[PDB]
Amino acid sequence: LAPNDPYYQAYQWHLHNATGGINAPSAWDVSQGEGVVVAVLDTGILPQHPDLVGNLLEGYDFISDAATSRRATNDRVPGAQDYGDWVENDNECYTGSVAEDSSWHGTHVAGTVAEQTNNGVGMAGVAHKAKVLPVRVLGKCGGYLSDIADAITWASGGTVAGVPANANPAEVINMSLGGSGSCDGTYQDAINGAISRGTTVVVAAGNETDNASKYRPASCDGVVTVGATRITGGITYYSNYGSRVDLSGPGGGGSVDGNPGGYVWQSGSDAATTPESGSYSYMGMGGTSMASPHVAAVAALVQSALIAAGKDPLAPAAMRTLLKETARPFPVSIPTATPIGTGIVDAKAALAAALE
Ligand SMILES: [Ca+2]
Repeated sequence: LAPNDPYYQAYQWHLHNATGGINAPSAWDVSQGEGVVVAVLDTGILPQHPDLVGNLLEGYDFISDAATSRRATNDRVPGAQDYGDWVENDNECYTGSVAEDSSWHGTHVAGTVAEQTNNGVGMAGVAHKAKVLPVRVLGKCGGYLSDIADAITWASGGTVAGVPANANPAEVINMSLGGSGSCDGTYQDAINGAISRGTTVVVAAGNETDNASKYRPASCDGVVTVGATRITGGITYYSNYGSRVDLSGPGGGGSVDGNPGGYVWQSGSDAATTPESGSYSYMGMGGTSMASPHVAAVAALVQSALIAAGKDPLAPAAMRTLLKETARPFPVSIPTATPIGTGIVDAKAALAAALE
């Protein structure tokens, strides 16, 4: 499928480039992810972005701190509106932190997952007939481990005190987020719960040019940890690495690869603070945060295709094994000491093997 989105051909090398892309055109001839729910645990969403409407569920906001959420109270609330994660001043988040504008990170990641495609508007997305369940866990200066753990439980169909039962349990969780520290009990138990309910958990390896074993949730057991490659098919300068990394997706190499080829392109906003300070746009961002949703959406294409053929969905372990075994070996040598998994996720090869 060669969709008609105006910016797809020029910008979206991560979808269609022969060395650095995920082989999406051919995969789309087989599945678009219809009938699957991918939970995006992230900064929230711009629910009325014109290139996302139609593919979103209401979701929920698990941030339990008014200063972080920019809401009126410390309560968790329905919906996942991103209020903006900007920070006005240096050193507000930690020593040497630098002031920055709102990211709309969650809207970009949700775009990779399920941006409306072949609709004559903006960009394409990978599992563009799936639905995104936006679960807001990150705001000003990031988020809280206990919030993120409860979001994992709820997203995957588990019960959380004080939140109404999730009517839309997710077959796939994407966590484009990370922090220092090896995986603890709280994270691990929530992840184990999600796995026990059949949910595949896909996480970003992290951007510290360091061993993924030292960060969470990258280092958790049972998850798919995703490194980042460039348009060239080689490791990015920032990607974490190590034996915990299962495979990679296109994260964008940054300035070395120029514009557009250094960045992943999706729905976003140019707003610097609140949503109202700017307007809907398409933004280029680089990171393992951009690689992870490519792999999460391929998981959604596979589950969709199985369901469509009256076959059983894969269990989480089988899903990880499949994504690894079908990854495209890297077209540039990866150094021995910085392994980033078996290859770049290959949407078509994953579908072909699942449907054999
Ligand atoms: Ca579009």
